[PDB]
Amino acid sequence: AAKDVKFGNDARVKMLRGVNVLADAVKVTLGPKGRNVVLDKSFGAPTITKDGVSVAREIELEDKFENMGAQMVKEVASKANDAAGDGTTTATVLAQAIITEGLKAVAAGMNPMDLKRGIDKAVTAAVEELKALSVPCSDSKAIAQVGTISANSDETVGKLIAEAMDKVGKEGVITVEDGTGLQDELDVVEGMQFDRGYLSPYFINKPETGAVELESPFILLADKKISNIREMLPVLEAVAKAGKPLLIIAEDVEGEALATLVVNTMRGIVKVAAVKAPGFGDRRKAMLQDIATLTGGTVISEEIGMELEKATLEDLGQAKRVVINKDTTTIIDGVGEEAAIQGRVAQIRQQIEEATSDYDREKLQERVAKLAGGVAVIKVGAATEVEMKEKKARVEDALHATRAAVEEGVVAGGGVALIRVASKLADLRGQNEDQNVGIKVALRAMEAPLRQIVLNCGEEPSVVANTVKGGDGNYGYNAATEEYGNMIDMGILDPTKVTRSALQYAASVAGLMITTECMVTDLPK
Amino acid sequence: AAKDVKFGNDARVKMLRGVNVLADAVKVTLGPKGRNVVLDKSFGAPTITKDGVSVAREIELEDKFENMGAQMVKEVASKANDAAGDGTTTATVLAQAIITEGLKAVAAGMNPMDLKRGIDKAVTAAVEELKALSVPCSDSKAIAQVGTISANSDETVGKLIAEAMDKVGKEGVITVEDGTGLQDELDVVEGMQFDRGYLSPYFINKPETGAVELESPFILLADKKISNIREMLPVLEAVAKAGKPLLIIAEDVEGEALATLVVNTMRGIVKVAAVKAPGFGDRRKAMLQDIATLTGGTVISEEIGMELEKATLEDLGQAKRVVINKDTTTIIDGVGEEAAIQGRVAQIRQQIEEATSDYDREKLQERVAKLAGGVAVIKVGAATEVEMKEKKARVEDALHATRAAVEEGVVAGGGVALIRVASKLADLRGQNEDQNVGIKVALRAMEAPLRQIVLNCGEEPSVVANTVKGGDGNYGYNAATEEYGNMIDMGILDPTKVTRSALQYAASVAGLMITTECMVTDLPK
Amino acid sequence: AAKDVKFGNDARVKMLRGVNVLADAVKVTLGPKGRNVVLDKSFGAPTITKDGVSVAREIELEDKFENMGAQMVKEVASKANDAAGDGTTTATVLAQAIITEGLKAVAAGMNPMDLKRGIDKAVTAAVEELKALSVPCSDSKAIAQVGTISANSDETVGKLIAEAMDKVGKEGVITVEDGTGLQDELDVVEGMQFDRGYLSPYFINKPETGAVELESPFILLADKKISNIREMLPVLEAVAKAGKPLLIIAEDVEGEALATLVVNTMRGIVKVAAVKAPGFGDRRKAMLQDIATLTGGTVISEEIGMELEKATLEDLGQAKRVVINKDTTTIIDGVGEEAAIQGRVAQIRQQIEEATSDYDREKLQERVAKLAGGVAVIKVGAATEVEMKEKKARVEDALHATRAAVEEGVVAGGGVALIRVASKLADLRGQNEDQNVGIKVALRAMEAPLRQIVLNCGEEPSVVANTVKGGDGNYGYNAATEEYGNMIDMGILDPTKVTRSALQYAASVAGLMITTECMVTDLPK
Ligand SMILES: Nc1ncnc2c1ncn2[C@@H]1O[C@H](COP(=O)(O)OP(=O)(O)OP(O)(O)=S)[C@@H](O)[C@H]1O
Ligand SMILES: Nc1ncnc2c1ncn2[C@@H]1O[C@H](COP(=O)(O)OP(=O)(O)OP(O)(O)=S)[C@@H](O)[C@H]1O
Ligand SMILES: Nc1ncnc2c1ncn2[C@@H]1O[C@H](COP(=O)(O)OP(=O)(O)OP(O)(O)=S)[C@@H](O)[C@H]1O
Repeated sequence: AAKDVKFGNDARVKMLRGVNVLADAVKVTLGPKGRNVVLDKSFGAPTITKDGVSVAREIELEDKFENMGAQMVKEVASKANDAAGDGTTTATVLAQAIITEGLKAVAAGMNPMDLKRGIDKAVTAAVEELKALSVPCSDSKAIAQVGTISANSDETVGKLIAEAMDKVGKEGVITVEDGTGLQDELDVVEGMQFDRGYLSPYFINKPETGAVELESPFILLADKKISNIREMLPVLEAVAKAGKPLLIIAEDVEGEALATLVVNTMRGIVKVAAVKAPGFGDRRKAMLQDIATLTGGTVISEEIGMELEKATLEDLGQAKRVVINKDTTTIIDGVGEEAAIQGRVAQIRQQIEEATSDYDREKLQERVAKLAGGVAVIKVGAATEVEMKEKKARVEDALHATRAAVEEGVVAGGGVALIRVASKLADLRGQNEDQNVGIKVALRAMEAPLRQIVLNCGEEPSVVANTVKGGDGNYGYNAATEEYGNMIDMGILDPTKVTRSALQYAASVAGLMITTECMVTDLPK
Repeated sequence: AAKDVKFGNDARVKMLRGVNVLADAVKVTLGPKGRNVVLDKSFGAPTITKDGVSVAREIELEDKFENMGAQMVKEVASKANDAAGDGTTTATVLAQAIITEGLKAVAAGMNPMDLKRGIDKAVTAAVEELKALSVPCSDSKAIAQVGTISANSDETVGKLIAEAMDKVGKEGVITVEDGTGLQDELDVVEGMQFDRGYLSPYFINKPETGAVELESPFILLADKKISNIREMLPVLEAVAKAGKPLLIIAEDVEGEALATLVVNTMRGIVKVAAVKAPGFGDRRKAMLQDIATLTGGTVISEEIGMELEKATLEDLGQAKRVVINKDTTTIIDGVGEEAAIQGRVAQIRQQIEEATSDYDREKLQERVAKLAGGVAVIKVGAATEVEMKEKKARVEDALHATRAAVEEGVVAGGGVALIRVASKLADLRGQNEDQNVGIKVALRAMEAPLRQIVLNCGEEPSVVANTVKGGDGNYGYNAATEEYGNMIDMGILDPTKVTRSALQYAASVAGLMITTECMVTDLPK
Repeated sequence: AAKDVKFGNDARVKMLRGVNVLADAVKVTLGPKGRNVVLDKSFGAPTITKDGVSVAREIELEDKFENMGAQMVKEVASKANDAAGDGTTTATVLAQAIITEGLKAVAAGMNPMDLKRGIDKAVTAAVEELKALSVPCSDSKAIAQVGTISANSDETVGKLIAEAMDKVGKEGVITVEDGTGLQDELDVVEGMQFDRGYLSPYFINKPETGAVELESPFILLADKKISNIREMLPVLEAVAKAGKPLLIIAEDVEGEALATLVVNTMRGIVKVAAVKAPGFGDRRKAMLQDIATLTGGTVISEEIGMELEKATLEDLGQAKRVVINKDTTTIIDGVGEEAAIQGRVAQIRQQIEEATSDYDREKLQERVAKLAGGVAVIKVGAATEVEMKEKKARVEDALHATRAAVEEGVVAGGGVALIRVASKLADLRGQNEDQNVGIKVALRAMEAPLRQIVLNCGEEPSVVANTVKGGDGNYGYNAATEEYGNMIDMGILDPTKVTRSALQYAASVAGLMITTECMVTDLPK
């Protein structure tokens, strides 16, 4: 249809208004003293949250240009949430600060490209500075501490995650379930994990989590693109007879198959999920064979000559539980015999031994690692079901934070790590005046998180930020107790990975938005 | 015309809007880094001043309610300006802070009368605390220093005023005139000073100063009322023949009389000024006799039998120069023979000896003091007339500040005196929660001057105020150099009298405005 | 009346709009290729002018805020025109450039006071750099060259001015009149000159010139203020009987006195103009005695005992021509006997010999210099009266330019002197980022004159400016012939004084306007 275009400073001010609205709405809820925010609900009373993810999710503006600006910031913030699992509102606050200052400078008659270059130089120097400031978190004591502080200062969950990490490994697979008894339960069973996402969001049976849970499902092993709906009618009839859910791996699934599966899921006669095949090519087939060994299934491939129509329930694999993430998959206790698993592990081990290519050897090594280590199961334990759900959520977010800290490290939280990095990089200079201005914009924008936290606490942000900058090391402000002190000693810690990802993505979106003129959008109607 | 009434919270918000407009307008120009403000000139280019008095002079609003709120704040600020000769902007800033906080608290359902009581208690404690902090300025060194810093750091004027104060005395009289040569000149001649103001503003021959300078004027002495214009027609004919200015001292001037004098001055045929007689009763007659001795005139009184109609030029007194301040007068070098002057001084001295009442004795003592000390005169010396004017203005404001410091004392400037007083009174408590809230409002409003100065400098006012409060003694912020340090060492000083008067008057207007409801005003037409 | 106040960024943008309108209107006419600007005339055909002073004299905006911003820029530009006799639109262009860039930077959150400090540092460095670049113009050849260039490339006027300034002196006084003969003639006669201006603009009888010519007038020498009209009644009757315009030289003129004189001049019965007395004190009295010797008049002083009423026509002084410039006076061929003039010169010479004070000795030197050198008189010669007027104007403006060049020097014109100065100061830095940016704004604003000239020529301004910057010395762009080359070789030159004054005044107004917030003005009615 007809499209209204807007280029020049008016496009920038529209984008600024949109990001200002979104950033205010989501930054009000930053820190431990985060002020509540109320989201309208269609039916019933409104929900009340301090989680910035929900606030961002429920933001879109009436004006088209402001809405697109807000949507850009929202998308990059959600990307940051996906990368590290936390620091969404920190990313949005950093983005708002950098964009506000950068667009102000651009309106001040400066070159957008040089500003973006200066900001990029500043942020990469800041990233390597964070890596310098990073403190390793390999010891189980710090693992327990970070798990504790992530889960609202609960030592039991920190202990549980520490034991699970020791049991499986540093880079192992950890999952959380519900336990019958009041006592917490831990057990390690042969499982699976590969990074692939669901084909359509509609497969999510629990939207509040964004995943699926399929108790004792059949898993279908396919190496051929899903072309026609006629290929999986016999298996659909079989699973309808079984009255037990189903999951599908495939090289790809075409749009008509997506529509058919969505229709079947809303119908509810069969609950089926589908996910992209892992790996690529010959190794995709190798790990499909690994999954066949796990679940007792069989790979169905056109090259072999097998067809999906002639598939029996025995040919299908099974597990006792499967969970799909937005961009990951996990299978727990494939029914396949463990002796066959050991044989396959040995076979891939000799494949590693004969391997000469370094990267192929890396794929084989990670394959044997994921095929031997398996998965961990941490069944939460308490009395009532409401506390089952809340403690399960606490375990989930603590696990995310702890693994993020393990991957890269852990730095002084409360926004003090960025303050220290900015103070360290005070002497950085670019190739001209505009790059210098961009670098200074980045440096003064990295102080946004601490200032916003202090403002939420109600104290004067300028005074607290100046005092924190005056100090050195990890000396910082405690929002909870409103007392200064070494942040590590008082246990306020966040992963290096989350802060790095939030900073990098905020810088990326700010650079992208600074150098934008044209705004093509639908005519308001 | 009809009159509409607005009472309740709407009256308060209208008042707050008006005082906010006036306070912004005048406070932008506070301190050494005061931002310029440009004003209206109907004919010609606009004028620019950093002098807050000029800004407040030109502020009146469209809406009647806001206009009268601004007029009240302007009136009390000008009263402060008249009391101590400085601190108008400080007074307005304090008034705005106290009024804003007090009305915000009154909107919170607190009792206005208790808030006023708390503010009054806080300001009385503050005034006695200032008197505690006050440093004497008796030595001529501090006199020179304060004169120097008052006159844009000019040591010559400080030296001049130091010598003048040494010569004429601590509480003597000092005047400033234009000198002939480039060298500064000083002389002392028998004179006069009594506290009375002009009857109408229209007599001001130089509106930019507010005084009435008269070169070689004839002073006429009258003791009774000015009833009819027929009484001084021969006087007007004689002075017109003389072609020289005239001044009239009388018990009082009627409305018709001052109307005709204004008309004649507008005509320009006779340059006549009117001022009320000094003293009271038989003491008034005694000082009129003193003035007769000073100027060689003769007191005209109906009780004696003499009349104003039978006035001859010989009976008229004369002086070399007379200046009529808004609320003071000064006669310099009375033509009257000095022999009679010391005769009268001796006579009033023997009157002092026989005096029994302490009040009459004090009046006689001050009479002999003014009759013997006379008036010192300081003539400014330079090459050009523009520097004549500017240096004369510098000497005027410098001697105003110096006498203000001499009367009471001198405290650390830059708004740090009020900061220290507020920090000292942090433990002051009232009789009930509302009084305590009022006291805290006053104390937190005492930090307005320093905060505004820092904001004008462009720095973060919160950080600087916190740093200054953290320090003790006279540690403070230097606006000019933007460096901390002992204010007295860097010479930033202001009289205790000006700060005390500004604080007291701001508190008075704020209390009187907090407890107001009914805004009776004319309809907008 | 009620005055509305506007403060913050809205005040600045309104001022920017006003100065933009004025600057466009007046800068369109800059340079030899200045595009015509046709004003409006109430009666008759419109006037068409490329003269910046003429066009800028009329722009006043309908909106109050824009109007006063334009009035400020117009006032400072007219001050620049008064200082050096030229450089109006150059000053306005510089002011517009600095204002635009400075307010653009202030909108970028930067500290206005630091910006003003940086601009002031840049402009003072630029001024001393101009003084470094200055070339002396003492040789008569360059004097004739600059006179020729100023007067639309006329060699005769250059020859005349060079001859006259050789005859009288380098720092003499030169006047232009009309001559009967077609041949140009020059003669020097005893005269007088002192820097004082008319009391009322209404005294101007030829508004297009700004002064009043008096043919064979009487001059009334007075020492006191003219208190009453009755003092000047007998002399007014005498001069009315004489049927000749009168001059009044006196210590001061009152408001009533000048109102009466304006009324009398509008009546036309007496053509009287009044001017404030020169010098000060005893120096004033001495130079009035000199004037008495020059004109054969007599000093009237109350201290001596003489009065203005008892003034006879014999007591009056005489001359044969008098011109009252806006801030200068000049009388030609005082009737006073030359022997008395020589005696007075000798007397002041012995006063010089006995003088010990340096400044009084300088005053006596300048007194004898003006009393002995006299005045140069150059009467223009041609056929018709239209060319009388145009060549007289050419001689006047060429004389202004030549004397301005003589006072200070002469640098390469075409706006290239400012370009070279800016290129020389590229490494100048302030005390922080804000001052650096202010300095850069000042430097990049000094390329505005050349860019505007080139844009008026129709070429690409950036290309020509870059080419000129690439060159060194006086290499530049010739607007008239379109070709590059050494400026001094082509002869087009600008006095150092005019460029320095325009730059300084533009910087002063820009600093004064950058630090402005509040805009109090009459409510639009
Ligand atoms: N007691 C504390 N004092 C100061 N800062 C704290 C404290 N506890 C946590 N923080 C910091 O507050 C920030 C929390 O960021 P938020 O994004 O508001 O919450 P979150 O835990 O990151 O979950 P998200 O990102 O909103 S989904 C992190 O930078 C923490 O390091
Ligand atoms: N160098 C300085 N640093 C800090 N404060 C200063 C400095 N010089 C003066 N002050 C303070 O600033 C105030 C003087 O500025 P203003 O009060 O705005 O003007 P003023 O000279 O007092 O006359 P006004 O405008 O009629 S009040 C006083 O409170 C001084 O103590
Ligand atoms: N032939 C020329 N080529 C280039 N620049 C020239 C030339 N003649 C004069 N100029 C410049 O033009 C400016 C003078 O402005 P003009 O408006 O053209 O004339 P003007 O009225 O004498 O000067 P103004 O109005 O005070 S700026 C100066 O900067 C001169 O150096």
